[PDB]
Amino acid sequence: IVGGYTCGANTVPYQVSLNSGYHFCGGSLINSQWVVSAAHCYKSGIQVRLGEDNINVVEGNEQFISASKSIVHPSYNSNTLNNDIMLIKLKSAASLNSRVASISLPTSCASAGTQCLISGWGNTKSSGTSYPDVLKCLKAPILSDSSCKSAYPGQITSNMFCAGYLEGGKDSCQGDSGGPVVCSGKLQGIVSWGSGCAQKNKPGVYTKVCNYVSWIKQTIASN
Ligand SMILES: [Ca+2]
Repeated sequence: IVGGYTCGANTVPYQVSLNSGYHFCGGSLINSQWVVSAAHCYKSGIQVRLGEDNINVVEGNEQFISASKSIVHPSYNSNTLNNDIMLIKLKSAASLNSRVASISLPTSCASAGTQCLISGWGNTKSSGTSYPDVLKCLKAPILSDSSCKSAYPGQITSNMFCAGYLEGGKDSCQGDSGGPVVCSGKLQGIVSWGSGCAQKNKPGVYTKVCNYVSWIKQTIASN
């Protein structure tokens, strides 16, 4: 997250860290044994880490649970990043409390102008690299489909939406991928891509979760 703020320990209870010996992506807990992330974050040997703040220090609220299976969206295109979404089932159900809790799925799509909370342990610099140990937060507005498409000609599909600013200075970044974009208490987006980080006229692009609700629910019901 570039230009964000320190969230505060466990103030984003649904935020998960995907660990394969190190943190490589974020994710969102949607129920006691399922996590939603980005398909481009796929890899084997995944351990889900819940209740995390500083990812390099055991602080007392962590729950480390290995994944039993990963399900990348049937139509995921890694070249265009269309349908950049995947589900991860936990080997054992997580213990849900106030510091570790699931986030509700949308009943309707979010609109341009709505403010959302984006979070993750990704890079905090637009130029150079600096990994935060604690969770960073960013409050940003959904941008119109028009400005999004104008910023990325021929690249934005109906399964994508931009959030942030055309001005730059504030955006999600490498390492935040797979993470949550929450608006009005609902998971509306997944950190997906963008050209660099927080650069002018290159806002963040997110997976439009509302389009996948049916698929998410159905998949869960049979797995
Ligand atoms: Ca920790």
